[PDB]
Amino acid sequence: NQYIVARPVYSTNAFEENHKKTGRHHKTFLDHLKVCCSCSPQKAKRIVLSLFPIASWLPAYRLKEWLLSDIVSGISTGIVAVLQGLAFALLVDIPPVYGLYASFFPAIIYLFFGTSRHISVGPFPILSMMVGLAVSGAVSKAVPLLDDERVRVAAAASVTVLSGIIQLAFGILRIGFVVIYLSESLISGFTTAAAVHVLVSQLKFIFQLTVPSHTDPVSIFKVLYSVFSQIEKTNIADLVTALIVLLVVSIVKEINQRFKDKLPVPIPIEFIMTVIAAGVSYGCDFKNRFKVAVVGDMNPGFQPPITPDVETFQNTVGDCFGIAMVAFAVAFSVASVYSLKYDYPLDGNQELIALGLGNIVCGVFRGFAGSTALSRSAVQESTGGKTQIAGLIGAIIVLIVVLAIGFLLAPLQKSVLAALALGNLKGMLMQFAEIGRLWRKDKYDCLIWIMTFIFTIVLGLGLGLAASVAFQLLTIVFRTQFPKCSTLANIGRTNIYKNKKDYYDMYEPEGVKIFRCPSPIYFANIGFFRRKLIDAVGFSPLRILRKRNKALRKIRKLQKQGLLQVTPKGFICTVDTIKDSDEELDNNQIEVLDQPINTTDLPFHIDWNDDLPLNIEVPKISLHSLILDFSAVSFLDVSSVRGLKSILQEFIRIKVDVYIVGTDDDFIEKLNRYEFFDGEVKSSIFFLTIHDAVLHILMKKDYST
Amino acid sequence: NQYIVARPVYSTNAFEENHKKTGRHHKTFLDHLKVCCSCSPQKAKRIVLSLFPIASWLPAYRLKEWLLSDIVSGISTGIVAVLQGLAFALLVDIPPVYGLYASFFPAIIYLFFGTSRHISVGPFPILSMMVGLAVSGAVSKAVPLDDERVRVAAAASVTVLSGIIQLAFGILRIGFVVIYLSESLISGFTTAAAVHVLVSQLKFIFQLTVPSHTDPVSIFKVLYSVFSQIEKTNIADLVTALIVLLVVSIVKEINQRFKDKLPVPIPIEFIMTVIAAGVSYGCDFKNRFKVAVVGDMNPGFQPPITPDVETFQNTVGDCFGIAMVAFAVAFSVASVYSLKYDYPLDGNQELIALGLGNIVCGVFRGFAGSTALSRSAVQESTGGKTQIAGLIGAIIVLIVVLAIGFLLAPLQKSVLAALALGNLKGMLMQFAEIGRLWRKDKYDCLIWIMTFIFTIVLGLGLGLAASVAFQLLTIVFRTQFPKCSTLANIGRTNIYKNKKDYYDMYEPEGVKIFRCPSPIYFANIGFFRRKLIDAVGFSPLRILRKRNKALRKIRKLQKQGLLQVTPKGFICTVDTIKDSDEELDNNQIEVLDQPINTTDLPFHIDWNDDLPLNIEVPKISLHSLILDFSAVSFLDVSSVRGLKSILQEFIRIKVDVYIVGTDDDFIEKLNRYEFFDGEVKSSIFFLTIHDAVLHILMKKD
Repeated sequence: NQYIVARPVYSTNAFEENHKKTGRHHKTFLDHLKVCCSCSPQKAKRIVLSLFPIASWLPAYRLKEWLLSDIVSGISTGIVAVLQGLAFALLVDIPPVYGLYASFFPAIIYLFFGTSRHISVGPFPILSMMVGLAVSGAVSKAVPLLDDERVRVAAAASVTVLSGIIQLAFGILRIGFVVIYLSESLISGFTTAAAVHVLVSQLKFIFQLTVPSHTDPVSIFKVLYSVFSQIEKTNIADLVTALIVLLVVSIVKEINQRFKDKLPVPIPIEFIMTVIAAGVSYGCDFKNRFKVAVVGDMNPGFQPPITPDVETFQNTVGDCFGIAMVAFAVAFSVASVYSLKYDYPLDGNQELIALGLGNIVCGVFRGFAGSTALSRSAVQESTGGKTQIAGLIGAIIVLIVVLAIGFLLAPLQKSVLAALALGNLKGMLMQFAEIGRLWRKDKYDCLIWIMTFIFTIVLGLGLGLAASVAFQLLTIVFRTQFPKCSTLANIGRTNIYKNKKDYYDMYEPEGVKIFRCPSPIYFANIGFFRRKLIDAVGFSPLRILRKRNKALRKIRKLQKQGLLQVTPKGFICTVDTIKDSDEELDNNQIEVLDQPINTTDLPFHIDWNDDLPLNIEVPKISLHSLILDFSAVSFLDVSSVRGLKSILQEFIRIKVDVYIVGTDDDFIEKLNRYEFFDGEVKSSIFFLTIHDAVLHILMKKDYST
Repeated sequence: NQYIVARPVYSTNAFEENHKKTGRHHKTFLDHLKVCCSCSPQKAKRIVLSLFPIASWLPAYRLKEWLLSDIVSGISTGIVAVLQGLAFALLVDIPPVYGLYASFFPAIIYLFFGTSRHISVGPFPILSMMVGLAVSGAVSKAVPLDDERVRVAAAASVTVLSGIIQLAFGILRIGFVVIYLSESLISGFTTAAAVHVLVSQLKFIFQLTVPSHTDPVSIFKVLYSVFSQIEKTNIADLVTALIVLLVVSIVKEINQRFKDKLPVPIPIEFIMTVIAAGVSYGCDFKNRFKVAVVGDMNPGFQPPITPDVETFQNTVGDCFGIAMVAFAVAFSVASVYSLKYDYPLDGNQELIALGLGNIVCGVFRGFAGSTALSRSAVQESTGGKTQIAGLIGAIIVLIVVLAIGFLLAPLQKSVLAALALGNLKGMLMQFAEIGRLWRKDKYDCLIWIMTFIFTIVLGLGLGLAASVAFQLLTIVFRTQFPKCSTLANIGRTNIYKNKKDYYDMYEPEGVKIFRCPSPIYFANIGFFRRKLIDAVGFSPLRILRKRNKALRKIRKLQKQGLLQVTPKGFICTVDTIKDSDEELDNNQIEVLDQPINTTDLPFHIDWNDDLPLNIEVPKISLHSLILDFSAVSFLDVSSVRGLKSILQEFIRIKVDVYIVGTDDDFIEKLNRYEFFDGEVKSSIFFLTIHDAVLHILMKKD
């Protein structure tokens, strides 16, 4: 092996002159508008196909293969959807038939505009908890037992309509990259805290204890106190049944996960023992014997459309924004997880449009918001659902439940539904090991996890997400707040430059300091970079310039006094001692000290490093070349270019050449936008790499010698 | 000027083996604990000096030179402090006397605990509006002359809580909270607050009874209330306010245009107030035209009041915002002056001093503020060497409170409103920043405009928080969509530049060089993933899946026996097989994504050459990928996992992956993330791009 290079020393300006730069037309906003507003027949066709995916992928569906698997997967996910939807309608404290409506409508709309195929559309526990809290707040704020239920369902429908409108608006405005804002740690923490919330919520149904609806913040602890205060009145039969169902569900889930290939289809434990619980409650009359709580009979058929409440809109637009954001985030996470496995593209904007239409249609017919449940999506995908048509079948099953089947689920205990919810909550609760894992791996991400969990427990599910998101954005500033700035040195008498303190027998060229900041320089870390540069060089450039200026003022005062005329080669002082006091100039004149040095009047060049006459002392500097390795510096802003230009002006004014190395051409173009370059600070300071600058310095000094 | 290098090709691992390292451990927490528990006596002395700066910098006072300047600056600043305190007491809608305590107490405490020397401690319009809004919210939320009493009680409690918060942050040794605010956000917030203060002074120029309005949209409500009563305004008050504003602006322009000519800046504010008071007292303006007057003020300080806990609960967040704004403005001004005069300034002790000042002021029935830019500018312009100027301003305010308060009785409130409007000019002039930042950098212009919109639409306290959140969001915007590029060799040398940028790039066959000029994290890893696949021209995971499917098919044919394995190549007696699709179930699809293992086959199989029995796999020319990670600064767990997935897929499709330009600390951190594995070894890292290219060339040759 041998690395042999023999080429001329290049600066970026010299690089442009030596090699021809191609003429690349720069796209402008008007040019973009030309493409956007072209309205080509092919472009219009592709746009209308994009907005209506079902027409695109309907003939592509394979009847021979996908149909059989889709039929079974749809049936399984439909049964799961019915049971779940009853459970969340319990969580929202509205009759379960509205949970059935929420299971029905969003999926049947999403079929038409659905990019993904393996997700099941409907409510999930976190979203249903947020909807319940939002309607509780709405009924609290609004100003003038069946009437209370009617008011609750009206508020839920209005909240769902508003969330659907927000999702549709974001989808039309082509903003689907909002998913990227939430990091993995934040989602993990929020999901774990929401699982704790849902467990605490289901406790009241497990013990069959009456608990008033508590709004955020600290709602979880309020519910905990309300339940534990009445722990004596706990219905023993409900607790026993819920515990039994939860135990067998957990064990069954463990069996399914352990034997994935051996087991043909996942065992429908939830449905099986929902049937068992309903039968044992109806036959033995648990409602009268042990006074258990049951969902009771539900009115068949969908409700007529309801006009959205404008008042609820004004009161809960804030909750609706969070509901829509969480719904889209969870749906897109699940859809991406399945797409990467099955290799089919997705449009985030189309996902937003589809979910917005689903929520709008659902809320118009009195159903709460719902996007996608990870558990139900897993059931549909593992069962073998190739296409979104399977979801259709699930919705049909929900319809079959709403019309004529609904009377079967009348004698079903609510504690059973709580147990089914806890069975799914177990997987979310298992994520507590992430604290230790991330603590070993990345401190900032573990901090994000812990802070998100604390915020979501202490605050609500809605405010918790916003605080966590704001906090996570802050950790980005935390990472680059204090960059480990290093001073580099040459080793092996070659172009390799490495951290000065790491290796032995490093060679540092005399009068040359190489400084590297491995972080983007913006408002957060410009002051730290300035302080670290001064620490690395060993002297303050501005202080050196000010002392030099004060010394020059003293010499000029000496010449204007006529006591000591300037020698042709130096300063000839007739008096043995200057005996000159400090000037102590006023405030207004202080800025004069900062002005650059001019030696045009002096007939001879004066170097500050050599000794000065008249007992004048200015700190000496051995630095005559400063290289800034800006390879790792990604971007700059105004607060960065201002500070950087001030630092470069201060260094140049004391005759210390500055070379910035490692930057690409787009960086120099952007720096040209900021009006960074001027007469004093030219573009010749931008060199190609560190060794090019070092060789330039050595050649310049060799010519000087 | 010839660049000549002749060294062996170096890999990071071979670099470590070849070159000795220094056993310098960076840090260990036990060492920090030992340092904290050292309790050195010189360390104790330095800590006492840090907590009590006045003892440190008082014997160092230059009585020979600084004394006269401090006296003159203190007097000229104290007069302005009295006027501004009277005006800001009206901004808060409490009696005008309570504004003087703000000028008195915090300056006195900052004398003892203050690091900076040039700033003048006291209220400023931006914080006075915030305190007024806080007390309005507090009196509204609180459950059941008296109105004035409850207003001043709420103001004192809010100030005490803000001082407690500032002191707590100071003890916690966190003073770098200022860096989270940028030049752009502060500019927009200050100009929007100047608009707020102008709208507030409108209600006093016209002398209209406008009720206290809380946020949000607290500025349009005042505009509607004022313009609704536009007929009721007094002509005399309006004309007086306009006259004082005009003369103040003209003299301000004279003072700025002639700085050297004027030895001391003209005290236009004091002269204008003196003339207004004299003309009002002489001509009996209050009885004649029913103009507003300050009136009788009770001499002396009020007895201390115990802070109301209820007010603490009601306005804790607004107190948090008040403290943040006060410290940010104070540190900005103090740093501006310290950089000019070259003296060390401690951020934490600034917080401690301002917190103590706010606490002391709030105990004695007075709202408090950090410092005014206009008053600090006056103090420095006249020339104040040492905080003894602040002390002298404090004594001036004291003698105003005790003896000569009665002089400021027949003063028009519209006059003080015009006085504030005079100083608002500096912040109102900042509207050209929109046009400048539009062409300079559009993200900063967006920060400016969004901060202005938030602060106008919402309150000051909530507007600042929303502006900070959007400020961080713009940081995410900058690196959201990096301009990922592909590089190529130019001039047969080690220089590598954008392929599209120049003419006649030589790109070595089967080598792709990819550069992402941004840190890679959660908001960036997906875009980097998509751009890499776009640049190479083929999806690595899709290639691996197709290869796995084809090779499963040939194993199926082999176990059938139709084709026989031969070292030279695949040999089939019959080539009449019909193509079939396995169509694996959902559970088994993951099997496709497993590292191709051909050890069973007796002959190596290469995917680029044609495959027998009509089996097609997308051929890839690329055989070595270089990732120029010089620009990449940091990675989180979300980006590291994605990067490992991409590298694992590329290695699984039998293409080499190198990562060049990284520092030693980068690899050390990557070791912590458990990124390295028996597959993704540490040998992939190389020093520069050309070392990797030379290694590839030697490997292929």
